[PDB]
Amino acid sequence: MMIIVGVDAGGTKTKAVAYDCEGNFIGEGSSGPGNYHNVGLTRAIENIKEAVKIAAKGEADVVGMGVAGLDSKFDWENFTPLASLIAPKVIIQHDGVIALFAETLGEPGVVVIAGTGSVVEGYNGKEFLRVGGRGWLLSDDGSAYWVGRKALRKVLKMMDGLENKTILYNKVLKTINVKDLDELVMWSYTSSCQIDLVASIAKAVDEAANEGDTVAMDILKQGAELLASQAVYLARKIGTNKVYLKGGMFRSNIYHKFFTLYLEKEGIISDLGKRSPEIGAVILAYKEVGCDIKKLIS
Amino acid sequence: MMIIVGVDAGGTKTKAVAYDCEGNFIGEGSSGPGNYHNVGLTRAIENIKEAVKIAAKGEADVVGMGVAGLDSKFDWENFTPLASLIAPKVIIQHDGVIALFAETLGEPGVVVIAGTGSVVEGYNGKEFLRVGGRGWLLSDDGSAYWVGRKALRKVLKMMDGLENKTILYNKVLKTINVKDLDELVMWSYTSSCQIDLVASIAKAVDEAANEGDTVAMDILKQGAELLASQAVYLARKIGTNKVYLKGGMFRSNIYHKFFTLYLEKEGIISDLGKRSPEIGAVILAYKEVGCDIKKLI
Repeated sequence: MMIIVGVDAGGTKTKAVAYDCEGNFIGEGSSGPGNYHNVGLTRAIENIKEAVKIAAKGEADVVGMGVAGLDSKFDWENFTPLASLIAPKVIIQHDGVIALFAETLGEPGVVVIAGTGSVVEGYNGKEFLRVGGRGWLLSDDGSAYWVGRKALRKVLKMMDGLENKTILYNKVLKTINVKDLDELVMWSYTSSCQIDLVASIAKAVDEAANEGDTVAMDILKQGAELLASQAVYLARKIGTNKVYLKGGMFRSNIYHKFFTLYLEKEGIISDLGKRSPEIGAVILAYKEVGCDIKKLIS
Repeated sequence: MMIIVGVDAGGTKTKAVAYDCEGNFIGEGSSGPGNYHNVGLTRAIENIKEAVKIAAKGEADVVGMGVAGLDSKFDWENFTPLASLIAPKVIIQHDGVIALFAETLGEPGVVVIAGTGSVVEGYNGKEFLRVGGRGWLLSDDGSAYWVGRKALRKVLKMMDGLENKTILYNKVLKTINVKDLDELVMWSYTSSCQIDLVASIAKAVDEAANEGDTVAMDILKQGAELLASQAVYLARKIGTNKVYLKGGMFRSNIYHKFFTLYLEKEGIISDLGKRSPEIGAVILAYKEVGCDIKKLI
């Protein structure tokens, strides 16, 4: 029969699941990073191919993939030519797109992915739209990185005696294992361009906030609202009244509270969703070749 | 006689000027970066020694130096022991301190230096104090870097259609030579951690603001007030109602205005830099060895 594979090619690993056109599970596979910025073009393609081959237990007829790192036309031009060789029919979209389809089942909608970085992805039935998601320096409002940076800067001002030291102070220092300004500065010398390290601090902000720290609550509230404003914008342009929320930042009770409060004041319904990105990739493929999504889901 | 040399050991170059103890100019000299984070410890020391030797036309008796890069006790422990070999008597301070002494002549005071980075340096007659100045990620409010980053982020939102494009849009793109979102993202792949490059965008914000772009004006306002608040804090802490302003950001008319309007509301008067940091280093030395600053300035 026809072998359809859905792939979620991320920055850390690549996951693939295979199904026929009648909704029957065939298999699953995994490989290294699918983000070519992390392992290079050839290796990324190689990992995606491996994952696909393992899940399909051989060659695949159709492959739908959600890829991380295609944030500029130049990226697509570099990636598409090779990725298209993986199977006779290949549908390629942003990793955020398959996360959306996993919930909308291929229908119009908007999804917010707030983790280390942040982005708002949408589909209007004709094309895919995006706001944000262009990196830590230029964008990523309300992401773990954004929150971590805000915390670091507040901590510095506390050390300078410009603001009172709150619970956040100790939480941040413990998180990166530094005991004072001298060590914080030393830390900046080798950690300033390390995205993951800065983002790891969002965890300390969440803890401080749960313990009642006004400074930490403010960072979460402000970050959530900055990104939520962008989610409302895309929902309005797409013409939808609901948005899906995904990513580690939503695991923060306070961040989720303020994010949803902003959406509700605008009359927007939110939903954490309930499916995996790879399944969204299978749905992406189903829509392309015409297989019945109802046989796949429920 | 006694040959006293003042040194400004910076991130791009080291400048030195030599004088005797009677205020008489002897000579000047320059060399590579004095910031060891940029060229390594040994090369930094050699460059400082080279500038000193050229300026002094040989060995110097006393050397006062303002060094960039000593932003943690760890930096001082690494630098001090070697810099002390440059001359029989060596006085070492932050690059910001000699910039301060160049204006206060060794007396108490506060100076704001807003260039690629930002910092507020102070002296109360005994201790040297500082707020900010700890790097682009952790601090440097209202610096050219800080301003450039805000500009970049505003431009991205304009490209996303979240807000209308203003004069700032084209100004920023022209500065970093990008024509659209696709090229801006590609630019970020290799330039996100190039501090000087991001800082160069501050000029675009200044031009946009002068041309009536209120989005650009607001960026300058926010940056200037964030740093001005720190200047007020240190001035109040030290006990002075006057602050000196130095650095490229003050070349921006609107940034300077928001800055001074803020200081004025807080009862603080300000003066733009008047002397070079190297002369401030000579002053630092003079204070140490007892040479009359009156004969120098």
